Amino acid sequence: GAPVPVDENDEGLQRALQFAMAEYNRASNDKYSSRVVRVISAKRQLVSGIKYILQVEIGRTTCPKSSGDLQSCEFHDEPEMAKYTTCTFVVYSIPWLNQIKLLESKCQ
Repeated sequence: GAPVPVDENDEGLQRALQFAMAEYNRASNDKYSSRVVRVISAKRQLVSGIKYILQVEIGRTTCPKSSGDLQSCEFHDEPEMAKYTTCTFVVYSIPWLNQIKLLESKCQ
């Protein structure tokens, strides 16, 4: 086979995406959080484990990765702000070791 769409409402995708982002959020040396503002395409393929290819518009928030107010903060600042970034993440899920691995991310 060959990679075929996963509907947003899928729970593997929802785990994969949330994994891409938290790892994106550490890897960046800014002080605020980033969010997904849209998934542009979400695909999967089964090569032994399940390998997702996500394309995501990410935006910046005014919500510091410090503050306890964080997740409440994030739902809130909602439609306003900084800069839109678009990324492609490929996540790979190896369900007999129980593990989820981030194989590439490409941002613009």
